[PDB]
Amino acid sequence: MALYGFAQGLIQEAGIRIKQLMEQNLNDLVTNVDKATEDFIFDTILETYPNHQVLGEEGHGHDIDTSKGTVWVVDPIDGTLNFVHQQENFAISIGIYIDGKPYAGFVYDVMADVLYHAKVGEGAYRGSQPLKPLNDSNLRQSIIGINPNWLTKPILGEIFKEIVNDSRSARAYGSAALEIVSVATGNLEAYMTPRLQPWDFAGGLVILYEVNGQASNLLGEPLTISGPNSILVGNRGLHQEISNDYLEPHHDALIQL
Amino acid sequence: SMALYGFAQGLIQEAGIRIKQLMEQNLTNDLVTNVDKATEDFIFDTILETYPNHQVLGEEGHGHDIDTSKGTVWVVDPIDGTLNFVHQQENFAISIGIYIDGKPYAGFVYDVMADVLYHAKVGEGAYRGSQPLKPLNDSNLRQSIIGINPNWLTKPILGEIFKEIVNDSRSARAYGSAALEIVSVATGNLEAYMTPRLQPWDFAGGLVILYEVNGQASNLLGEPLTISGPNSILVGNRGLHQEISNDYLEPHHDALIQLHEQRFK
Amino acid sequence: SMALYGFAQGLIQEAGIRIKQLMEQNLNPNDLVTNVDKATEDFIFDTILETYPNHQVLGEEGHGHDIDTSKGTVWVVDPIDGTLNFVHQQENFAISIGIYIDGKPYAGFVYDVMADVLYHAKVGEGAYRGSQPLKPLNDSNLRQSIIGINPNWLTKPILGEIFKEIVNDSRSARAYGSAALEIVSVATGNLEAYMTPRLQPWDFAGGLVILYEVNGQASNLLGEPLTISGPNSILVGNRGLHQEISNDYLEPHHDALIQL
Amino acid sequence: MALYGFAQGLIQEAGIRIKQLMEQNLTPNDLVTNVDKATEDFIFDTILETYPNHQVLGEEGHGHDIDTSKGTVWVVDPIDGTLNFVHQQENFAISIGIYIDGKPYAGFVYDVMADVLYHAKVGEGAYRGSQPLKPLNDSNLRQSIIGINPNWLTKPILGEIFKEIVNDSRSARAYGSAALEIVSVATGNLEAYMTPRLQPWDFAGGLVILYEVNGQASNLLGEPLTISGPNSILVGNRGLHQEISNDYLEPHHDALIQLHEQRFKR
Repeated sequence: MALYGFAQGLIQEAGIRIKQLMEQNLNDLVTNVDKATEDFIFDTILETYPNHQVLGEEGHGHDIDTSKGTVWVVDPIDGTLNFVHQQENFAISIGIYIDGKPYAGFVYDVMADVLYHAKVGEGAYRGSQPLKPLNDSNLRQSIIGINPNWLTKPILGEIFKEIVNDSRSARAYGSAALEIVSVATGNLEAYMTPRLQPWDFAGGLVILYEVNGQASNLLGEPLTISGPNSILVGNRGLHQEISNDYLEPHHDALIQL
Repeated sequence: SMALYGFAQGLIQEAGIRIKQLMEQNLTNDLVTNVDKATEDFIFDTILETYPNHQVLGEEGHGHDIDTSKGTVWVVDPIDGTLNFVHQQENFAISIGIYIDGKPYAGFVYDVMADVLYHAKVGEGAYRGSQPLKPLNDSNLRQSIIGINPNWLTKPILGEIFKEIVNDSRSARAYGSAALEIVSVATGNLEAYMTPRLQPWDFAGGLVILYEVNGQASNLLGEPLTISGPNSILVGNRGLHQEISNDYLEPHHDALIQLHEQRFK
Repeated sequence: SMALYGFAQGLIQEAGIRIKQLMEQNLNPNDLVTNVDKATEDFIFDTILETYPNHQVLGEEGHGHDIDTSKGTVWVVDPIDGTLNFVHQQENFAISIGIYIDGKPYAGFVYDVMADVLYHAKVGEGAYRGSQPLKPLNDSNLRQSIIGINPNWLTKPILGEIFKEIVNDSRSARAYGSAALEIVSVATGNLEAYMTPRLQPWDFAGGLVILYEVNGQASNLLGEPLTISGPNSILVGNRGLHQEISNDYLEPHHDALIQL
Repeated sequence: MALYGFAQGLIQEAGIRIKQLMEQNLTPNDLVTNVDKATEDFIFDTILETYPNHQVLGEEGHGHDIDTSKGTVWVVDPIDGTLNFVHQQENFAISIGIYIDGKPYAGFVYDVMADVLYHAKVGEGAYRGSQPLKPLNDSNLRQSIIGINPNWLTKPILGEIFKEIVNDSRSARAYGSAALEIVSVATGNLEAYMTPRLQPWDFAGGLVILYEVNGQASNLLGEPLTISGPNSILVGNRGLHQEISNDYLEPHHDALIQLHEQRFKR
């Protein structure tokens, strides 16, 4: 219980620190702020909990057997390009796991000052408001998040062609944690990418699970924090439609990758 | 001088509250149809009253066959981004452009849920609320972020042209309200935005805002946008605009013209 | 029907941008405010008159001092309510506009120029802070109420004694230097009441409509209705404490008060 | 400068916790009460956890009995403006002043709902967010706007003294957060501010800021304000501070001494 309180406090403080850094005005910046903020999160975690492991975008973590003890998986800036170009629409993602099992997840939209957070088996929240469980949708009646940049790619362009076609429309926001959360809130019916690192899904994942969401990789396998993977989330009915209807006919090509 | 601009400004704002009343009421997707219709009727009726001499070109079936070149013309989309409205209950905008004698005069795009109004008058600056907007600077495609629905890279002939540009861009986004995507360029939030098909009521408001920040608009053939009919759209900071149109679009002028004639009539 | 309401809303926002434009271009503090005030009224007045040449304008700066205010559409405007604030703080001042049709309230607007916040309502249609509806007021006891009243009124012959009780008794007091915003403070629930012995139509006309929409109550200090006929005293609050201040704090000074 | 940033970060984090607690309640003088306790406890615990040899003097009872001239002392008010918090849900401020060996060092007051942080380190100027504040110019009382709660004008003897100066001034305002009001003097929004009673937690932050833009502060008897006790307050730009003190207050020295003793002895 104190763990959760400590982490929320941390992520908020991480927030203040990023906004402080964005002056500055009084591309090198993004990577500095990324390094500075991860050092801060990693340093604060060890200062109260030196038995915990931090798996970080900035090169903290390191073969960490992610199955043992308490593990923080953090991206102080999920949405690097948004940050450089829009100065907004990025998030700190933190997911906390214990004994290889998810415990809490936070994704915090720094500039909008919205924190999405969830504890396992206790519901998902936008600030103080509960998120409602997702309902099944039909793909044709569904909005999917997917970056236009993935359709340009050699193979893969072909494998996503159908799913973009039948879906109702498509969006792309450029921060994987927030898109994952967007599904949790029902603002997208599905989101997918061929490659994501665990620090960009660990937070989002736990939140989605609380609203009855559904996570896999493009081949239907479970997602774990042991490595990068492809992404297909969520909403039972429609995850089931995308995978195996549009996806298992490309089972072969996916596996080269 | 400012009377009409002032009037449009307050009208769109009121239209915003009413849309939110209608959403708030619903609990007490036929909803989107009804709210679209109710919003346009409100907007239409209110113009009719102060300005019986104007014409309304509307998304919802007002002004179907009118001559946009004659007199003053409000070109309105009560809900630009219907899909976002149904699914996300946000990220949609009332869009209004006003033209006189065929030429741009004033634009408004109102992000209803943010309560944020972007607006401009020709020659007079663009605005976010009452904050002036600030002119754009050139960006290179290679260091640019561009709005373009994924769907379009899926189409015959068009899809291939679009992915040279996507390939080459720094990355791509898509938000689902043309009018907001245009403002995003107006804003520096996006460096360019493209689509092969948009209606006048969807670029008319945003276009005036974009031009006031020294931005640039054209169809995919590089021809000026007018309200006389639907079109393709390229908007961006100047050149970047030049770059897309000139290295990526122009070498397919003939194919794109074919596409343009196959689409419009 | 919202046509005129819309026109007013846009106009007040536009008048606001012009105010800030005049302020930013100082590339004398009393001269600035006097210029801005004139130019600003002129600007509202011109714009009303070219869509509505039959409407009348009652302005702080001297438009319509000759008029019957109870005939047709009458706009009652103060381009800078809070002039001292404008000079001394460059903020906390409002454009106030109230519209009347045939002597009855129609729409009110107060626009806090520097905060970019516009309070507005049309009779029967609710009050709003931007796009946000204001909640209806609840009654409060005076002992638990914060009231707005300038300290200056306490220093004055006859006046000091008549307000003494009301300030001793209420929970605490505030003063902001703009009657139109203070009336809006009562409508938003930031103050429970506000009072002043003297004020012009252009300063309460906007606020009054906003406040009437949240079910507040306005009179002069003698409990008489408030018109745009001319200057009057003001007491505004939620119903209950307006009833409390009027009845057992203000009526015992009925005599007196009546000057003038 | 590490202690300065630490304090800057902490005060802001404190604001997040207050807003968070406010937001929850939308799902009760008891609100202000719990929030006051919670925020001070957060502030206090965070200070001691990094600097255990420091001391905290606090509105909520931390450090009752403290030699404020010894070592590093934080003087904090989590909600300056409890009435405004209860009634307006805004116009309140966290106030932190930091002193080392009884000398001022740093002052923070943070308008939580406006997200505007007023700060100053000693000898480094005052700031509203990241904009520097200009030194104050002298003004006459006649061309001045002073801050003063209407309630003081009705107090036996004090009323008559204050009436003289309100009457004479251009006009009066009253905002109901002394910390914010002191800062209003620092930004030139009010030429002057006065009140017969304040606690150190409410002026300690303000004073540093005021001091950086050249204002001066004293109590109603012209004595200097320290953090060792509550006091009455007069702050303003130099000129009219001298004018109000020497012309309107001073001729009632004896009356004011009596009031001061009645209120603050022993």
